[PDB]
Amino acid sequence: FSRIVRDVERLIAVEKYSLQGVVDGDKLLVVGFSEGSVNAYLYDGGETVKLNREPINSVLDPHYGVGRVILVRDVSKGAEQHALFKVNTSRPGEEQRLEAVKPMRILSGVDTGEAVVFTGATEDRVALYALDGGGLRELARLPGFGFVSDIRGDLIAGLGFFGGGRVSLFTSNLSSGGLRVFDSGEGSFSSASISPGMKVTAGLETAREARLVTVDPRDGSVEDLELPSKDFSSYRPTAITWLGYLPDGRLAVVARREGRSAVFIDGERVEAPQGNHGRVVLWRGKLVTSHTSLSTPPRIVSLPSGEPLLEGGLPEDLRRSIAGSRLVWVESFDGSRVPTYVLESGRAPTPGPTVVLVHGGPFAEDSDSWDTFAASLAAAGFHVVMPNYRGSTGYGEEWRLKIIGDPCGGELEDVSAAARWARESGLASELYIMGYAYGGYMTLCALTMKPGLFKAGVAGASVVDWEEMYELSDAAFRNFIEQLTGGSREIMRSRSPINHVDRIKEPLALIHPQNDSRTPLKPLLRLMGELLARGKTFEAHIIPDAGHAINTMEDAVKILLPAVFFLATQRER
Amino acid sequence: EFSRIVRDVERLIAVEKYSLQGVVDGDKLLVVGFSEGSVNAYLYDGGETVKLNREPINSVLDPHYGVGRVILVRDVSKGAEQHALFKVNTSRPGEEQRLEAVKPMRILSGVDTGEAVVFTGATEDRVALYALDGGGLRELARLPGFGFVSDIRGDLIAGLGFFGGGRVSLFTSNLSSGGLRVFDSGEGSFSSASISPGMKVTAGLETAREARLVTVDPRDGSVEDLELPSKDFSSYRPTAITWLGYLPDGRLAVVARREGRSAVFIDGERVEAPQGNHGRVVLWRGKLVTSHTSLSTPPRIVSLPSGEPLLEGGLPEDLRRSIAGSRLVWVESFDGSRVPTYVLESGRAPTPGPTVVLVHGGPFAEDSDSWDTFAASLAAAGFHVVMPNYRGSTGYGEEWRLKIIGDPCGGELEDVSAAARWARESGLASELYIMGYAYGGYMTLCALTMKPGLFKAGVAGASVVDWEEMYELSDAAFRNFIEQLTGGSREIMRSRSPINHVDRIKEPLALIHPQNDSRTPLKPLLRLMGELLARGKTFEAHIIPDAGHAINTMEDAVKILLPAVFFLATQRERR
Repeated sequence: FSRIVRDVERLIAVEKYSLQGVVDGDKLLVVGFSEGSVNAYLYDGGETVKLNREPINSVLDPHYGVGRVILVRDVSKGAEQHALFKVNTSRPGEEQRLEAVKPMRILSGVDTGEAVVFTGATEDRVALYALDGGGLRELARLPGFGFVSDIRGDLIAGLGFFGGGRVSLFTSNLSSGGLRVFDSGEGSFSSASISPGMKVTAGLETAREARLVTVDPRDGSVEDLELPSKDFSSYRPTAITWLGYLPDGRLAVVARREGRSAVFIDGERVEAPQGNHGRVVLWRGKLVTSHTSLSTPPRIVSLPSGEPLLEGGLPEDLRRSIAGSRLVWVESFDGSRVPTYVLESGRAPTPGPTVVLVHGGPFAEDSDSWDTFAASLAAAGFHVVMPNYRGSTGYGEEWRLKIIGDPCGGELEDVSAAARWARESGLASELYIMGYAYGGYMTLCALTMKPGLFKAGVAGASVVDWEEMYELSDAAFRNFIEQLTGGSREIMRSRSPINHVDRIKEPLALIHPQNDSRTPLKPLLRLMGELLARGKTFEAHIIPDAGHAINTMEDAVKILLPAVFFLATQRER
Repeated sequence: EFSRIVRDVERLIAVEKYSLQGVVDGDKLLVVGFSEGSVNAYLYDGGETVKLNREPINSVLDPHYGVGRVILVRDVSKGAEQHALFKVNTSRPGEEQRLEAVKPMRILSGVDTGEAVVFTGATEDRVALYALDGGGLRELARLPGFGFVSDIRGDLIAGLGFFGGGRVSLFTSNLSSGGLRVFDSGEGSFSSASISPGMKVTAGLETAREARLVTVDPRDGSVEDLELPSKDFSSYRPTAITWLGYLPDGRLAVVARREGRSAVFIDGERVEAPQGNHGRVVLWRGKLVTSHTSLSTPPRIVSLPSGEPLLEGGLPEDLRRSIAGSRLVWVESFDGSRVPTYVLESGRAPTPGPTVVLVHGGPFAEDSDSWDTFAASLAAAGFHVVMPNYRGSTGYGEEWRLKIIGDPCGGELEDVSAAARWARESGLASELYIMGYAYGGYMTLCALTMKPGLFKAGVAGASVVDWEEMYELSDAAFRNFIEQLTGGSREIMRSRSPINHVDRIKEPLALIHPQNDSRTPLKPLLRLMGELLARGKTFEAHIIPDAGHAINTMEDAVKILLPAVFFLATQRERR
């Protein structure tokens, strides 16, 4: 119990870095989980220079060598009403609030140096904004979640979750605003970047593969892009993580298959460390990207050598607690094969205690990437099983869109099949389910719809009721709920665990930040009322002055520690 | 270094603790002990203990001397305190037989004579006195409220009853025919009872001033002062009487206290005992034996007069050193009253330093020279601890105790607030917190609603939230107890409930609650959370599974205490 705490504390404390871009001539801009919280840093050598004062949540994407940085900070104690703060790179530590932009949920943004363009959600709308020297302007209204991808001159390109689970491309004008929307009949756009020729290069994920295409925003036309080298085409990428034009004109692309990515410059393979990679930037003539894996916390590395510029050195004893890792393909209820990542604990027997750690989203994936949750479970003596249920990214448009109109249906059958495989393959002596957000939704759905499958369940920041959640949701989240549920109230009611509490038979632990604005605490209080009234065994932990997105190490401990305690308790007994 | 906090709390909780219950199986001590992770019943005969029970229990019934069995009381409702009784033959330890004739109810007390199991129990509809012998179960009498079997000699059953206005009556009944006679004092309340050889009832009588021994005839209701051969007891001038009882050789053992410290007396004569507080006294192989505790000493069984231990859970030395000292101080309250207040200085804090006013529950209880796991763990975590005997407290006379009646969230709160003011002005306290369990948790909520700005933050465990809703969910015993404390008026039940004043809260609050608590139920607490949320208040909450008001595993104790200490350490890091 005391050893558990120090392992959790040390795993959360280890330093983690995302690469954001290039600023102040030729210094890398990094977001860093270091020294207590997410902070923004500069790197040119060399030691790090803290730009921000109090903890932040992210930064807007800078154009190359711009001379300032836009911090995004929650000013609502976790409810994700963000304000924007500008920091001049010459005077690090001094912040100026952008008063023209009122508190809203900031979803993304790019800073061109003259203009701050971003997307934001309020109660009454989702919209695309521009803030320049002549004030703030609303450029266009969006149907739902929308993300600024790139700006070149007056052209703004982006990605829109505007209907049916599909991702559109959208453009606008920096000066006159407006909105054009381009929808593919084959699938969904994953990334975007404006070429020198003012077309929009974009990753197009279709049924069971992916490729590069070129969209003309002037007449909506689209054609396949062929690159100088044939390494990208011959890689057979099933998904595209990110793309972007370097300042020297070359197209950097990161693509993946089976939970592992690969870098490509003008179509040609560039050798990077095994795992997954983030955006790519040009720094002092050399290539630089982020790297992570199941055995490697996020870091900044050079390519092609793979030498680290900013690595949080994980301790060796914590490294040894992960005995191994495999990708396996679990047969589900309908013959589909569910790609599933597996960690064996070195501190567990085989067979042994096993947790099916269900990812959120649901448009996300378990990949060869660092997972603090999974890591701490392995240290605590649990094998970890992580199924990419249908709805997951990274295995094609067909697999991803299968969840639409069918929450608590096909995807739950995949999670259940992963649990059955862990038993039958010989890895699992007992089985638990654990998850955060949509993962926590899956915990609740497993315990109500599939009683007896798991021994116990952990449900964090969970979806409880589609109906009441929609009532408390802003414009962005109302729309996203419509898409996933197909818009029918029959689905919203029947697929909500709050309506099936009488069926629960196994211990349940609930963990929830009090000011969560995505999955709100209110319906969870009602769930507790139901569990109490129906004599069900449950545990609950509500975290103060915190929301869905953790940005301190104190808050991370508060949402992860009770979960590991709870599962170690159930194992003892 | 929250990992160090965990292993201090774990180790403090883990230290074995023992209450003395009686003598059985000829001449073997029967002990209840927090041990091996749970509350269990044991035998002791000079060597290793012998576990009688299988799964964890909550208590045992008082055995007559040398009886050849033991009656375990076990919650069979995952903490809601619907108990069933299990009999264990002392020859075959580990084999239990359920007493099916007694349906699940809240078991409040009981004595086993060997032929008959007599007990008090509360159900939804009533509180009553029962007898279970070889010819089945009988209801002997119905009680107005909480009632406790004190002693049985032959056909006579004597006991104590909280039957009206905060006062404690004496009641009798007959084992064979039942019935009920009730005797009330015009001077005060009876605290303990035992039937003499002469079939009268010897009883402690706590008045406004001193406490003293009296002799009640149950046949005509008459009273008189009991004079003893030795006058150490009279000259001790006790302000309260903890326990009394006749030993098998006829001598009257009495434990009496003043200013939070007790003393043993055999036939009026002082018998030396370790400094602190003592439980019941028994005669074991010709020698005297009682329980002992103190602020530096977890409950243990010791011999007298030497004070040598038969069953001590050794409190580690490093944990001992974490308590730098202790005082009794007298805090001036809002009306000139003096509030006797126990104080622990932490060796791991500065002076002035972070300080927690740890408010006891009951409210008919007291902070005394006695082991307190909460207070101890706070000191280890680097907080000074201040523990005020607010009005309503036991141990300082009937007048002080009855002042709370009809006035919850009133005078008593002013005492707790005065203790906080004293910790500041005296120089002990750089910052102030409030923490409490049950009525203590009620006081946390009342301090943060009615006295915003006094404390920096508050911890509220198993707390009273709403007198009105609690009454609706309460069984017969608790409905009556609520009527007594609030004077029965609906205006007091509403106005003195913190749920009606949530808009006034400004400081961080941590709520901790066992889910199946049947004394202070979870339901109104869920509503409290609904109010805190809707009014934008900062709060934290921890609900514990398959647990109730009375903790009986070490896992459950950790879940109820660990989040509190973490929370206060977090607020201290906040400066």
